[PDB]
Amino acid sequence: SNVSVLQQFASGLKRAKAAKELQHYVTMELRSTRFYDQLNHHIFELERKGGILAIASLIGVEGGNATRIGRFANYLRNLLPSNDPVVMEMASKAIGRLAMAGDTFTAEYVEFEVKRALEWLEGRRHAAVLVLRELAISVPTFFFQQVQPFFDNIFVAVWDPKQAIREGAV
Repeated sequence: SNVSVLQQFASGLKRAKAAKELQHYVTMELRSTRFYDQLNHHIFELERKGGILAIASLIGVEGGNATRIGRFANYLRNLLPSNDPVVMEMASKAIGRLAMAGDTFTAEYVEFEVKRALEWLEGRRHAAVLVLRELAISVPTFFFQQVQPFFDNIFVAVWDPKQAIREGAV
């Protein structure tokens, strides 16, 4: 059980990734937890696409209410610190999908992310706009708590000397 999952995670991390995620989601729903968490943490720490895909595939299938949300919050902030390549940008989508599950700590995570994104707002301002957009798309209600600070931060980031930074802010 755990041996197959560990082998599949490594192969997907390094259509192979899509096939592994689909098989893992079906196997997890049909059916241990500690082995999956350790394998996911190693993949996320190391690679980047496989770890986020495995977490996203496991999200909404295992049924984590608060325990899984808290663990993913620490990993979400790790990828937010650095604006990695376009392949690793899927981490924000996985975080947004998890935050849209409707958990008790989802509102707290959204509020914390919004405050963190305001400070970040070009490896910081551009990534914050994409992160804020992902949070806003998943939770439009939570994105209206502080819209005035976001508008002021977006205006300053839009004037930065870049090309794709303004596209994300717009």
